[PDB]
Formats: sequence, structure tokens, C-alpha cells
Amino acid sequence: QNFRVYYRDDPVWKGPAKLLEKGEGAVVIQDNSDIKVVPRRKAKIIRDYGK
Amino acid sequence: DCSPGIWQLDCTHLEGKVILVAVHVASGYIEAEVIPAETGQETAYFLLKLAGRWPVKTVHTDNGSNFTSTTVKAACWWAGIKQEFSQGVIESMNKELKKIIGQVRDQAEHLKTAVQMAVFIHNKKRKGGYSAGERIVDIIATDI
Amino acid sequence: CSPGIWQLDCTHLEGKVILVAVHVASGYIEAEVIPAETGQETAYFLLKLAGRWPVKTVHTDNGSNFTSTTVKAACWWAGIKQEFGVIESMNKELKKIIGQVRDQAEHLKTAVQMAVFIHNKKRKGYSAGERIVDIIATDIQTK
Amino acid sequence: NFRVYYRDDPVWKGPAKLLEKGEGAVVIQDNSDIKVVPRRKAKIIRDYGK
Ligand SMILES: Cc1ccc(C2CC2)c(-c2cc(F)c3c(c2C)CCCO3)c1[C@H](OC1CC1)C(=O)O
Ligand SMILES: Cc1ccc(C2CC2)c(-c2cc(F)c3c(c2C)CCCO3)c1[C@H](OC1CC1)C(=O)O
Ligand SMILES: [Cl-]
Ligand SMILES: [Mg+2]
Ligand SMILES: [Mg+2]
Repeated sequence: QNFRVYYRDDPVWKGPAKLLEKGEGAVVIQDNSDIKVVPRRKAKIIRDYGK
Repeated sequence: DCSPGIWQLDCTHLEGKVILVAVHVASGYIEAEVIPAETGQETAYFLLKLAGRWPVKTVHTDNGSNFTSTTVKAACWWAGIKQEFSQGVIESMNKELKKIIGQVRDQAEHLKTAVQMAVFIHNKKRKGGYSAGERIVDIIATDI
Repeated sequence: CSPGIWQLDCTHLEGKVILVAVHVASGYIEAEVIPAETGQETAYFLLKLAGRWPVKTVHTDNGSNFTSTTVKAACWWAGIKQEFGVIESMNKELKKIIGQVRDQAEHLKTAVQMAVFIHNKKRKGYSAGERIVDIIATDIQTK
Repeated sequence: NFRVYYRDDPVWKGPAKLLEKGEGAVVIQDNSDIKVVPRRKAKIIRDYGK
């Protein structure tokens, strides 16, 4: 059970990024070595459902 | 971690339209769709459908921008598919598919109809002596 | 015989038309969001289905897309016999899963294929995807 | 072996028996009637998957 985050800053989707924390309004992620705070609506948190 | 789960995907083109083709390398079985644009979104959607049908473990593609896109990464992550970027199989299959399409093209108005007739023809043809469509089902069931 | 028997039906979500095929003996499903509930779209779906599985008999209700000449043409070319509550149960199950995953995707069609994947891979002890492959391979291997 | 579907009315009619396929028109028989239909209004389909 692990997660990667795909997100938009630019309508192009970025990712995968590491999920650092999830809140009711935002997700904190690390893409490469930059930490970013991303509104929930602009992020998809996707698990490796199919293994 | 062997041949039952390994697929190759590539795009070919006819009549200005984009055809996305998947081949199960060990059987020669194929699936194809005419997609409206050669984008990550259309490729990811194709892959989710494919992964729901078969136990897709590895997909081998070239470096076309739709295959290296973020949207396809997301699809493979969710579905559990490893991407890798026996040799030249899909390129040979593209040619064979276009050959069959040309043989039946005048039997349908729409290119997509002839594409799917061609897929059917290829998958059902017994080489002896099983067909590609029989070979994939036999390979996967034995791997269960 | 059970290897070749399928049921097809349309269901509706978000004003979109979902065409569902169920392999009766396994519970395996495939589905597509089609732009209109027409014979042309139904026939194209059947041609794709018949190219991947040994489709011998298809059971449907009497919806006009299923009784259309275009679908009769598909079934004649592909060698399919047409007959006129497995699929209905399956429509409800598919919609339940779709509802559970709907906010994970922008597009309804994405959620539909996620739900198909979820349904087909779930081990209830084999999954529907394992069962269809096993049923059909047994028929092939025993001639 | 072959079926011809054809239009006159947007619904596809047939199947009819194929008698001759020309490049401009098709001669068919549908319920005792001999009909000549333009190629563009005809679909000639074989029971490939029998
Ligand atoms: C439009 C869009 C844009 C960006 C993405 C990805 C990078 C974030 C996706 C997408 C693609 C997936 F394959 C996928 C998922 C998503 C969310 C979720 C898990 C199952 O696999 C989609 C997706 O549509 C695409 C035709 C599939 C949608 O409907 O949201
Ligand atoms: C547009 C149209 C109109 C009428 C028909 C039928 C009554 C004559 C067909 C049709 C349907 C088939 F299922 C089919 C074939 C044809 C020709 C050829 C052999 C394999 O199966 C089509 C067909 O498109 C439909 C989405 C498939 C096309 O592209 O020509
Ligand atoms: Cl927050
Ligand atoms: Mg290529
Ligand atoms: Mg119905």
C-alpha cells in the first residue's frame, strides 16, 4: 500500500511525487527535491492498487 | 515474472487516423483501437482497459511522447504495470495488421470496422496448430 | 456450452451510455462508454469482443440497438447466435463500484474501467478474470 | 454464404442474395424480387466467422 501524487501547478500533469502529508485543503509533496504545497483539487493521490 | 505477462504497444497510422496496437509477445495475440489523438490520455485509457482483461505485468514501448507521458505513468502505477523503453514483434505486427486491413478494407465504410475485422482474422487464424487467440488463453490459464 | 455464452445490456450513468458484456459462466465483464445507444456502436463493440474471446451466443433484451440490422450483420460475419438476471445484477454491481471510485477520476469512462478492473481481479477461490481464462482454456486443451 | 444489406429509407434492408457485384451497381435478390442497387448503398458481407 503506497501512494504517488500527480498534480498541476500549467494544465500539464506532473509527477509522480512523494506524498508527505494530506490535509483537508492541501497536500504537501516532494517532486524530485522541491517540496510543494498543492490544493487538494489540483492533486490526484494514486495507490498501486493492482500491485 | 515471465512471458505470460509481457506486452508490446505501438501506434501505426492509416488514412490520417491513429491506431494503437497491443501484442501479447508470447502468443502473437493482438488488440487494437482507433484513437482520436495520439495522447497520453488516450493511451492510458487503452491500458486501463487492457489491464482489466489480461494479467498485464510489463509493457514494452518506444519513447513516443504518449507512452512516456505522466498520464500513462499514473495508469501503470495504479494497475501494477512495469514500463520498459522477441525484438521487433510489434513492428512486424503493425505491418501484418495493415496488410490484413488492406485485404478487407472495401468491405466496410469505416476504417475502425476494418481494423477490428483484421484483429479478428489475425487472432483466429490457426497456424498449424493453435491460433494466437487460443495460445494466449492457454498460456495464461497454465500460469494461474 | 458455457465457454461461449455472453449477455449484453446497456446501463446509464451521468447521461452516458455504458455497454456491458458479461461472460455468464465466469462473471467476467468488459464495458465501454459509447457515444449513443445505437446499432452501429453496439455492432462495433461486438466485433471487438468477438476478436478477443470465443463468442458463440449473445443474450440481450429487445432494445432496438440489439435488434438492429447492423448488429445482425456483425453476428453473421463473426459467427454469433443471438438470443432474446446475470447482466442486470452485474449492472448494479458495476455501478456500486463506480460510485466507490468516482472521485478518483475526472472522466466517468476512466472510473468505469477502474471498476471493471476491480471486479475482474477480485478473488471471491479465483477471480472472474482467472475463471474465464480457465473455462476457455479447458475447452481448447481437451478439444 | 454472402449476404447483401442495402438501403433504398435509412434502415438497412436484407439480407439479400448476391447475384452480381459491379463497380457501379450490385444485382441482388430479396424475397423473390430482383433488385439493382448502387454500390454505395450496398454492403456485401460473408459469414467469415462461421
Ligand atoms: C484526465 C486525466 C488526467 C490525468 C490523469 C493522471 C496523471 C493524473 C488521469 C488518470 C489516468 C489514469 F490512467 C488513471 C487515473 C487517472 C486520475 C487514476 C487511477 C487509474 O488510472 C486522467 C484520467 O483520464 C485518463 C483517460 C484515463 C481521468 O479521468 O482523470
Ligand atoms: C456503417 C455500417 C452500416 C451498416 C453495416 C451493416 C448492415 C450492413 C455496417 C457493418 C457492421 C458490421 F458489424 C460488420 C460489417 C459492416 C459493413 C462488415 C463485416 C463485419 O461486421 C457498418 C459498419 O460500421 C459498423 C460499426 C461496425 C461499416 O463500417 O461499414
Ligand atoms: Cl490543509
Ligand atoms: Mg512508435
Ligand atoms: Mg436493456
